[PDB]
Amino acid sequence: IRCFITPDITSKDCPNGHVCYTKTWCDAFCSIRGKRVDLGCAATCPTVKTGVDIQCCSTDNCNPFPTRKRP
Amino acid sequence: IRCFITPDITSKDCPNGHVCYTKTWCDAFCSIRGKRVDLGCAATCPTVKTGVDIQCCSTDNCNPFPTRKRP
Repeated sequence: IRCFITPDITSKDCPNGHVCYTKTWCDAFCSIRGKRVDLGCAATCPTVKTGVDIQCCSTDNCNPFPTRKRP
Repeated sequence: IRCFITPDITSKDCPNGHVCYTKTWCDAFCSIRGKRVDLGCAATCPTVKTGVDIQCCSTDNCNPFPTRKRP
């Protein structure tokens, strides 16, 4: 599967993963900027720590930057 | 944790779950309406079938209707 991977901006091939993921969380700047976001690919929908939020898909290239940083 | 649960519109208490989840997928009407969405609470971030997309959080009430139906 091909997912967008942070920090790169072009879609990467990931032969061993099955989902595309977006992870968003807030810093002191949440309101003025938006959520911080980390884009990747995984074998499985990854585990969240309290306060971080995750989005998982399994369509090629389905993890582009969210806008607000979740939506 | 308290999550929004479909079809109800008021936040429900879920003593045994740890995440709030949003699941979205498309039907023939995707473009004119938006994604179909199912809201719930879980012990863990649930497993996706190809083409369905999932969002998981662990803050009280963090799973309200998405708008577009993912964003």
